[PDB]
Amino acid sequence: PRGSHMLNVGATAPDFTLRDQNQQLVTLRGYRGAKNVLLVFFPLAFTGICQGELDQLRDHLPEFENDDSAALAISVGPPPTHKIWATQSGFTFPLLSDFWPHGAVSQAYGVFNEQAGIANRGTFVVDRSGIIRFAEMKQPGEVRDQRLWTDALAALT
Repeated sequence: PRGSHMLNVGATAPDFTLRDQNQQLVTLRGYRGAKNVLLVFFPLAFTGICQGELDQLRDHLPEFENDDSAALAISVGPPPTHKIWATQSGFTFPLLSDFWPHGAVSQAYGVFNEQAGIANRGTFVVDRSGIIRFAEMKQPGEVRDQRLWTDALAALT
């Protein structure tokens, strides 16, 4: 529980179990020993810079979801909201609901905007040991770079 003091590289990634857009439970620990995990926090479905960011993820998804890697997008929306958006947008990767308690996982990663009640645009790569290996927060206005995500992942083996 850290508001917006982003966790740093070398920290243990906080565990979570959240519902995806099809109401399945996704748990970060379940990847430990098996894949590196890209976590893409985003503020609000249907609006903002994050439509373009998630569209880049989509447009390069086989590079992020494979035998070595998984990608999970996280926001405060509940599953029905993420289902509709994912269907319209062509998103087939998990969108997870940090919905109730509201923003709890975003807060644990230090990427929550307490004033607005939404996640900031933070991104992490978690290795097979559960350790944060890459961390960023983008300041209002600048869009994240999906090429940098793939490069971070490629370095992890």
